Amino acid sequence: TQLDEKQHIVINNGAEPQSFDPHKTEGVPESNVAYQLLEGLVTSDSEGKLQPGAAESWENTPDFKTWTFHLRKDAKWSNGDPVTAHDFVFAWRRLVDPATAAPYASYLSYLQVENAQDIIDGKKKPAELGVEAKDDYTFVVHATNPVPYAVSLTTHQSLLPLPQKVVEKLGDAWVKKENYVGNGAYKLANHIINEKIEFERNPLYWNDKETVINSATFLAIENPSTDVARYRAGDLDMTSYGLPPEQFAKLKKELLGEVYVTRTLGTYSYELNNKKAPFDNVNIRKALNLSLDRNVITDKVLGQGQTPTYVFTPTYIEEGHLIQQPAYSKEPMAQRNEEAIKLLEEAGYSKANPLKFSILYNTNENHKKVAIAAASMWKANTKGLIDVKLENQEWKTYIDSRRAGRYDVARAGWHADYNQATTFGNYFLSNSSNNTAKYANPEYDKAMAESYAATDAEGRAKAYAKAEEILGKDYGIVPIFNYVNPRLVKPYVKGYSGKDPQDHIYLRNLYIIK
Repeated sequence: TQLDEKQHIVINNGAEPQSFDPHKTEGVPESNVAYQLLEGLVTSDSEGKLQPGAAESWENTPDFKTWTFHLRKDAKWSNGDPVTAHDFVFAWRRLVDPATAAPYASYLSYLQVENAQDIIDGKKKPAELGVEAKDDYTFVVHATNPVPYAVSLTTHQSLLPLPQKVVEKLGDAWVKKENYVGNGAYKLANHIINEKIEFERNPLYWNDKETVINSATFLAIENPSTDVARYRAGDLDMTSYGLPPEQFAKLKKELLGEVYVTRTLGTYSYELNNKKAPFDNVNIRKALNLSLDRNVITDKVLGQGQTPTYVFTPTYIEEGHLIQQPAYSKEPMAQRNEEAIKLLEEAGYSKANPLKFSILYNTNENHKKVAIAAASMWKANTKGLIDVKLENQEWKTYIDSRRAGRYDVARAGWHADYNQATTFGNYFLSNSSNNTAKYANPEYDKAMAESYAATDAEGRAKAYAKAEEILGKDYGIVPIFNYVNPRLVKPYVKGYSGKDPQDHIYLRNLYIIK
């Protein structure tokens, strides 16, 4: 109706990102940046519905095994280089190349691309990956099993293209702000570590004509109450997706029309280090699960719409409907707690010699609050048999610690990469690059492997239900809740729906009104 003349926006991105290289990262802060600077084959509107990206058209064979993408013949990188199918081949090869050490190396195995797993395992060379430039503007993906959800998988940050000629010339130094070249709607204007990232329009973006926001700042505010205070002072326009539980009822009523709450495809858990004593003991992992009351966390600590869960996959995801919550979750807490105490005593713990460990979490007052509640319930519910310390680390360090296995128990959130159960299922494959729990059950792997041959939704859904049952019986992690994403958004910011199940923010989807 009435567009503002300025079109500037300030968004809390919540943390300093590990990297602006989409092959070196696996987190939300990092994808939020990468999604402004780069664009894959296909992208999303404000509600997460798929629309053309670098590919203007695409099709599949009826067996869902061959996917052909038609790239834009005149599209250019921000430096004027042509965007071609060779950039996609280059990037996707780099993702699976063991030498890249990519956290999301396994993603192309999830897409069942021919030879992706063998390349990840070092059995074949990256050039053997089953993707090709049939010509400069025709990118073809060959899958070994049917992947009817292939198009949605292509929207992930790990499958963004890279400027081959730049990256080959400059190596990993391509990522420096002076050198960064991309094909998204924006480019880096400035980066001050722990303070701000500044974006400006990429005028060579194929769809720059439809981009409205001229400039934006991403802040790196870790604590939700700091986020909210800055918002109230008018110094930022959209919070990150955490709000203080103590302010929440007040904010809803006082700032009516500004509090969004997106129901998202996400699970909050404590991940147990399955290879580090004593979490290699299933009996101890079971005790931890029995004695944690999820309702305390969702109803009393947070209370924002988060729902209790005892499984990893959100059961409301596409093809997740057959997954069952485990039986113990229907037992009284008193029965659960007695079982837990017996398991811990059987494992040699006492009030005098309690089970001692640290909860690792990324600095964030909401995570601290949940960790305090967890440590408090574990101690009290086991009559002193568990004694928990808290360890906060900066986001980057926290991610590094989880990946290096330098942890006992770690706060962990997984948000869907695509709206289908396997984005969760695939995480716990023994060979998954995403599996920082070091969970490994050949029967789990077989259940998921059998899913990928299935030709029907019911057949897939049944296999996923079996996988969750195996992971559940192994007590591999401690699932706690399914996310909502509470955010404050100024009334002058439009294009944020509150209905995107992955709650992406593309600057090119926003606009400021007067």
